[PDB]
Amino acid sequence: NIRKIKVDNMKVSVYGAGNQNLYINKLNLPEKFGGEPPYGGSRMAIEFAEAGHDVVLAEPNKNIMSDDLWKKVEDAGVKVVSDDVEAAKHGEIHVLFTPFGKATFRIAKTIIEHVPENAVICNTCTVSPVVLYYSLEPILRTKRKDVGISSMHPAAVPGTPQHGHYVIGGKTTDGKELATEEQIKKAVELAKSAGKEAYVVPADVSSVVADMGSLVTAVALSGVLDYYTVGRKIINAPKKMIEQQVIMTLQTMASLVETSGIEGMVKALNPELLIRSASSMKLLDRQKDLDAALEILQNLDETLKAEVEKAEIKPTTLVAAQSLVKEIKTLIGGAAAEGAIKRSARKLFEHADPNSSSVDKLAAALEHH
Amino acid sequence: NIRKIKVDNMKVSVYGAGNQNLYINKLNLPEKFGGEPPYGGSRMAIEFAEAGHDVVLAEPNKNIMSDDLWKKVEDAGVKVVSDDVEAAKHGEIHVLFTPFGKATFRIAKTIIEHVPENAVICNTCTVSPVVLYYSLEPILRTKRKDVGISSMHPAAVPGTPQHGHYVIGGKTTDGKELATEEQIKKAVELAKSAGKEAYVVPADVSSVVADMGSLVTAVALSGVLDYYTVGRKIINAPKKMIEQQVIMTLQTMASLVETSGIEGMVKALNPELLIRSASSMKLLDRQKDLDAALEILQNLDETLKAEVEKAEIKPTTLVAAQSLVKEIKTLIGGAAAEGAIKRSARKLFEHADPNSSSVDKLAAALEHH
Ligand SMILES: [Cl-]
Ligand SMILES: [Cl-]
Ligand SMILES: [Mg+2]
Ligand SMILES: [Mg+2]
Ligand code: NA
Ligand code: NA
Repeated sequence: NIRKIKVDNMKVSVYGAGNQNLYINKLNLPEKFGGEPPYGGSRMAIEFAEAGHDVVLAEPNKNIMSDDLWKKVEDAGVKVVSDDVEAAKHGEIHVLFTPFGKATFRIAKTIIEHVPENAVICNTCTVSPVVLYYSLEPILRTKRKDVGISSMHPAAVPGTPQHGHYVIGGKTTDGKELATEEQIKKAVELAKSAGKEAYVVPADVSSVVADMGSLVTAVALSGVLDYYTVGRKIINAPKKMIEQQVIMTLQTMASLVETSGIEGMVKALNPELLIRSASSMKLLDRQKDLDAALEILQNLDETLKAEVEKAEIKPTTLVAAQSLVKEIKTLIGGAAAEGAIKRSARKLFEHADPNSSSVDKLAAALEHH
Repeated sequence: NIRKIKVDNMKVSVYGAGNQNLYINKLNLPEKFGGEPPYGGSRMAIEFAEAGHDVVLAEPNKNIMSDDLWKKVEDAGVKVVSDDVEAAKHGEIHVLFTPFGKATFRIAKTIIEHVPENAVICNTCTVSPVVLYYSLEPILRTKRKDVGISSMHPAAVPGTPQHGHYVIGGKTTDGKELATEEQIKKAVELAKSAGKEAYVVPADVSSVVADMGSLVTAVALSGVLDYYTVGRKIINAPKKMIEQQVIMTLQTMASLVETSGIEGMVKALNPELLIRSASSMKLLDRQKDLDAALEILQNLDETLKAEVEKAEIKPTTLVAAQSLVKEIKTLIGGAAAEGAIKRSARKLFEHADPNSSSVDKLAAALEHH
């Protein structure tokens, strides 16, 4: 353990101290969840320095944290810098605890130019590893073939008792390696050296189980498993029938949200009807997920009916996504198909809109002359 | 009400008496849910005859119900026949309480040839209205432009107290009319005349809220609404961010099931990790859906780990379906795009495999000579 850490002790660079006002004031984590500030990136840095690593924390904004919190960071042995280039030249592992949007991609492009050989660039919850890879792909493929992309996603707020793990993005479900095994193993080593359980998951799936949306994934998964058990044990429906129903429902809901938002999706799937319909699926003594859902739909039903009749169901073409991917790959086949897929994959995983806001364009024009 | 029924009293044809052994013995509905046999199609026929309509029930298999149950049907005033053609020539509304697979499409093709002018053909849970329309489309477009497609989906087992409603398929989310307003209004009239609440929903969505999969839809919907409320009230995340997370999660889960089944999907989305990750989303005093899900995942976790390591994550290309539909419509655009979409829509909604089983081909070859 300690003897092993000495052999594998490495240089680590964390980018982004974490928005402490968000953690302490808006979320009130010390009272709601536990622990003590700082939280986030600066906390990950403290934990890695506490584990014996040479940690550099790159934060350009000194006012994001009070001076007392900064001392906690400095007292841990973390070297704070304001220049990303200084931190890029340092680590062999770079954790992006950076803001949603342009900032994460801008910093990733700045560091890939100065990272040491075989370094790995790790995302957190503000970006998907797939989208991070797509943005650095031209450099990764030609200039830096040695650089790897993975995750060091806390899937929790570092500094809270809930943070006892890390999600590390591995080979994708489409069989694509964004990083070498050695680089992924080094990410696992870093995680475990800070007393955190290391979870290596397909990179494309990491966001789905690590981000705030994991709430929807957990709930929906329990519904799928409840239905799967009822379907096979009580209904004795064939597995392919149960699978067809699961895909049909989950895919319809995603696509309605995609075109018409949550409100429009609720307008298409009537909660009142769903309560009545799903009630004939109460076939077991304990279906706590179904009972909880029906009461939630029932309680929210009166309030929902108001805004949903204001909502609009925008044109939706409900299709089975993988089946449609397979068809374009045979109808079109090649590079044209690759582009249409990469763009649809990016639309699914992009956390922030890549295009500049109307104000940004107007502000730039105001300062033009 | 009664005076109104006399003006709108109409001829009704129900196809399929309902598998009584399933309802009474395998499901034991009299004791588990309530009511008295018969259930299903023959019950829908009784209720429609009880409402004053001239009902014909077409059932080729007399042994599907005991003689006492048949008397209940005959005593209601329902004319039982064994020839579908005799019932097709009768009603102006045809309800398909037929078996999963080939049988439903075969009967629908037999009746469209003899249905009276302006008749409407209604599906139940064994077929999707979209797939039913696709199978009769060449005849509907050329010979019978007057015929309409809709649903008379009980979204419950007729004969149980839970059956107090009907889902009637209306214009699709893609803005397509499978039936005229008058035909849909007649379906609503038939439903309401039997004391049932009429729910008109987009035809493509009807299965998602009416079928056994409504269990998954209800649960997942409560998870989405829980996350939506937490996201906006506690996290104060923008709506587009909440929407992105909802789509990303629901679409990933559907696609994993599509390529790798439930087991493979559970192998990709680690339940143990999800429990830990989703626990940092317990931001409100009451989140009964999340708490129920975490205990279900926790209880099922030990059992799942056994078969999931046996499971395989088959190649999956995660993309946002609607975004990918929009791209093929501009890259390809025309008829080629229509075909690829109609086929992907059919794969999503088809309840049974359209292709003949290996045994069927082998049996046919055995009786060839
Ligand atoms: Cl230098
Ligand atoms: Cl005749
Ligand atoms: Mg919305
Ligand atoms: Mg399976
Ligand atoms: Na930079
Ligand atoms: Na027939």
